[PDB]
Amino acid sequence: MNLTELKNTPVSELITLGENMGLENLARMRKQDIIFAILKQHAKSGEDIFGDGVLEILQDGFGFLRSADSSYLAGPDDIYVSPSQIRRFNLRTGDTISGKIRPPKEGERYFALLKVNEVNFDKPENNKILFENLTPLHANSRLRMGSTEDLTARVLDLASPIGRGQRGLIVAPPKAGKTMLLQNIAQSIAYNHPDCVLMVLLIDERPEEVTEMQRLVKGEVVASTFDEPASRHVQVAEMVIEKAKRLVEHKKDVIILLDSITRLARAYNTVVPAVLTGGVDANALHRPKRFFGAARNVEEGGSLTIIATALIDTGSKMDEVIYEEFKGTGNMELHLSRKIAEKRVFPAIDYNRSGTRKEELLTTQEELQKMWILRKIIHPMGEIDAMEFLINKLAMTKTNDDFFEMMK
Ligand SMILES: Nc1ncnc2c1ncn2[C@@H]1O[C@H](COP(=O)(O)OP(=O)(O)OP(O)(O)=S)[C@@H](O)[C@H]1O
Ligand SMILES: [Mg+2]
Repeated sequence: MNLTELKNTPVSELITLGENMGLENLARMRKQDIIFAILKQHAKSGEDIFGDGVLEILQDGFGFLRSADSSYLAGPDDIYVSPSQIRRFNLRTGDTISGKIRPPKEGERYFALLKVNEVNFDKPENNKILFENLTPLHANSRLRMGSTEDLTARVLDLASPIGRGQRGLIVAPPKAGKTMLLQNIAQSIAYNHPDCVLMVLLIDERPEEVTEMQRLVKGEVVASTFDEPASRHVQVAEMVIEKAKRLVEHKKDVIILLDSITRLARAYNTVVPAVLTGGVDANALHRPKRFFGAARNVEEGGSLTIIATALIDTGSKMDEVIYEEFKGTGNMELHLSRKIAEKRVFPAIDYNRSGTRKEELLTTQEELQKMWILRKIIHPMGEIDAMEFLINKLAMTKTNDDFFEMMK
């Protein structure tokens, strides 16, 4: 009846509730392999099979529909779309095509697309692409974040005020709390602004840390693992950013929580050839600069906001040079010191140097004069002790009267 079901359903409910259709031996069949053998048996005799996925136009002329569940990996369970179907409808990589599918004829090998119900959560009626929309400022609306899973969200709203559509960069050494900071920020998105679309992207990630991430975040989670080829990392990032573009064309506010822009740039460097000072090829950091460069604040309606992690102190010469490039391109900085976290103080934020560009119109009027002086009294603090001056007064009330009573 549906494809959105079979791809996500338990892996063993296919040999229990699908084998009873009369199949030979599903001993060593991959997840997507069996789903193909079930659809190519359910549809053969009078049915109404639905189908959905995200479009990826290849190079020749056609483009398949890929599963967001499989991190956009390609298998037998992909819906084929004819070049002629990319003609009548103005199709661009990143479109969510939902419609009635059909079994292969004789030699097609890929389930083809027939009827097209909704193109990007809407009937085929087309508008203004991202490359045409004006880009005035990151600051229009703000996304603000005495419990426990709010104490790190508290210093986030004080150090680096996030905006509804903003280029964000988190600079953190390994083991400072970055892979756990994203699952902290993502939590406070569906707990404050559930209207926003959420996509978490993890490039060159650890397998067991992917599962922890997807079973904790309220939204879409796509990732690549450190065993997958350099070309694979490119695809997932090329799929997420192109899809998020299609939604922003539809006035929708999208947020991307990218992890490892360095490991993403390290991927592009490996694929894009052709002049390499510091390990990285000079004419290669163009592609990852474009990814991060898309995060804007559309005037015509919409919001693209990427907050990516720029890894430092990896030891590798390459990862060091990648940050040197992005240093100031983003208009939001959130540092994590590997000395505050060293002494088991884990909200390890270098508050002193974590400001945002043009934060004057990102907040309420009566908020700046206190925020600056609140830092002017934290300027001569330091490292470990600095995160003890703004954690004790923070442990009391919410955010407002945090510095009201105690001001001797
Ligand atoms: N918000 C937080 N609250 C409490 N503890 C935290 C927080 N963030 C990080 N930590 C602690 O700091 C450690 C950091 O581990 P992770 O959550 O994996 O972060 P990480 O810096 O990305 O680690 P790596 O470099 O990927 S192995 C964990 O053992 C946590 O106990
Ligand atoms: Mg990690």
